[PDB]
Amino acid sequence: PKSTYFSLSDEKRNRVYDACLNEFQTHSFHEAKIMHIVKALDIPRGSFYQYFEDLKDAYFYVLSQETLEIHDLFFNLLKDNSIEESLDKYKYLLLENLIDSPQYKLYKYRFLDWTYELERDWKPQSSATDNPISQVLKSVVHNLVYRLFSENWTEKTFIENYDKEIKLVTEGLLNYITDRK
Amino acid sequence: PKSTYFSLSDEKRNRVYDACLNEFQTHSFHEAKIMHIVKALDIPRGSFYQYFEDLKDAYFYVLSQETLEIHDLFFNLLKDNSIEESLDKYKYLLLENLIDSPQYKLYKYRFLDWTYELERDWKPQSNDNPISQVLKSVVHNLVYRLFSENWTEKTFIENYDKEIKLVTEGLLNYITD
Repeated sequence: PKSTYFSLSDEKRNRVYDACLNEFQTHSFHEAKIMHIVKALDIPRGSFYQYFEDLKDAYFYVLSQETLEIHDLFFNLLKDNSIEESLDKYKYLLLENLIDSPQYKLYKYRFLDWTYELERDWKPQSSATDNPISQVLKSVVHNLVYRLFSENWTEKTFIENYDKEIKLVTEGLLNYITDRK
Repeated sequence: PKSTYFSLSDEKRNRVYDACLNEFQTHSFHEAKIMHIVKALDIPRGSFYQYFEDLKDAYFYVLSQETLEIHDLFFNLLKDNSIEESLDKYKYLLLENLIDSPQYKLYKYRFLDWTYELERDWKPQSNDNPISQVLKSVVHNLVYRLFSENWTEKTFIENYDKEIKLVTEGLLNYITD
């Protein structure tokens, strides 16, 4: 946001923030409109810009205030756990953060409706942080999660698929094939 | 499209199709505006709707005529090759069809700017066990980076080599050497 959002009442500022948060719970970035946020607050459109550069600013701020990087979970897990242990724990961490939490809808949009522009501009702060390992992991997990949201999966069909595919990655395609013959 | 588009004389129909095509070579489906295509044909806006149900109709039509499903290429390799043979040739096939191609920009948009609405409604002219899922994820990501980071053929080939090798050897094997 701008300095002009930050020096607001710890009461007044929450009115506008929460106002945004609702739109973003109801719309993907593309579906979301400055109009809705602004009419919700009952304040002229131009006043929106006293706080944000554009809708994207508020989007990324809300996102940064309500959501974490899925893979940060796994990296932190890696401290006290080996790779495999971390992998088997990660699935549950994913379910806890993605499904049962107030940020469900946020994430649903974060994963089903995410374009190049968003991808390109989104950056988060990092106390523990392009190598092939994390590329493969991220792809397979993000795909699984994509299917969790796009197919309204139950925790058990998620854990089932997750188990299969992650097992494949860790044991490797060659193993997985000669195991089943 | 609509019947009204197919019963169009060759010259005409080709004019329309090319206007569309040209729009989609320049714009993501979200950027593509039905108005641009219509202005470039010098026809009013509601004429588009003689030929298409919406922009999406035209989009999908152009994709079905100009592009392929990259994973179809791979399966096709499998029918006559072993799994790792297939994997190794795949990268080259991928390059051939995605890059040295007139449809390059089309693909670029297909990978950089897809939406759930798009993915849901998209039905091409061709199962999902874990193999094809994992392979598909890893590869689409590789290709995403190929397009978004303007990778050389060699850069793609390098990253692909590494990551597919991880997948076939498997994580644990890969990291212990």
